[PDB]
Amino acid sequence: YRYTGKLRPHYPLMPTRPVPSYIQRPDYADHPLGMSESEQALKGTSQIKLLSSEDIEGMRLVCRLAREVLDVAAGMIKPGVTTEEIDHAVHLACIARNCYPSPLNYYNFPKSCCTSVNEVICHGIPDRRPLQEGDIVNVDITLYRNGYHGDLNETFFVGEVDDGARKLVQTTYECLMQAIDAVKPGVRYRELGNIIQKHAQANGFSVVRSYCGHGIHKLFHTAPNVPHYAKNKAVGVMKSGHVFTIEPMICEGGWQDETWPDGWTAVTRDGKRSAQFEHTLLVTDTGCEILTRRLDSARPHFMS
Ligand SMILES: CCCC(CCC)[C@H](N)P(=O)(O)O
Ligand SMILES: [Co+2]
Ligand SMILES: [Co+2]
Repeated sequence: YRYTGKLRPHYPLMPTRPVPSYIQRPDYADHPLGMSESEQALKGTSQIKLLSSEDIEGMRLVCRLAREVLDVAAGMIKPGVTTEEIDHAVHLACIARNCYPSPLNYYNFPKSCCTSVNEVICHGIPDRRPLQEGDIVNVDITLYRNGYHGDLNETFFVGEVDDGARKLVQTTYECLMQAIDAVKPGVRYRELGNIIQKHAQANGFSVVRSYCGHGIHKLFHTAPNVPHYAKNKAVGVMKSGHVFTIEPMICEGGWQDETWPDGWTAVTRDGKRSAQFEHTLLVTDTGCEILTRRLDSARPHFMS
């Protein structure tokens, strides 16, 4: 395998971290290939759940806890810390909140969160590499509590980064907030990609195509599929009570992606950097509630 960039995996990994049995587990947790029967049963559906009041409550809760966990990870980012060390802390932080780390054994993913450095677009596996000055690192958290998943990510700066890293991460965050700001009943899920690409392109960046935002609630990934690029053919119209993510991945170079032989780690084919931000959103009568919002600050961690 020819690596697209300078990054390499740093194995071996620490043995699988156990989750105490008193933590409620999603269905895939103990499937041998980490497949989710509830997802399998609904695969290919276009129908979007309308959440009940109790659902909304469970989504608010798990998304607030997920935010707390991301905030733990953010506080650890600095040169020298390994992504594996972040994942350990995250795993403990989930358990400490009576939650299961959704990524863990999701389709056999080996860790409890995704850590994506520089040219990793998404789904990077926490490993023994210490973060280096000038890196950008995204940590993507999902927790599972009482039958509900809550999903968010942020890109972070490791020490001083260069002007291109600043611009990439700022622009990515802007893309996200501009898409969120359009969300309300009656808007077509496909329009979000128009808004994202218009902003990325204005700033000299491309938009990943192979990964999309998604519905989330009792299932980790379900309807709707939400592409982040212009003129896509997503199906569906936003309605009050819909819950989904928007998670644009934006790149310095070209948009094309490939996967490492680990089956997960998605990288730019050109080996240039990519950044991402993600929130879980609930469509309300008037607009949208950002379930995974930071509560103790108006801003993401990279600004502050
Ligand atoms: C280990 C998996 C975790 C992953 C989804 C996997 C398909 C992310 N939270 P995503 O939905 O890409 O934001
Ligand atoms: Co995520
Ligand atoms: Co997601």
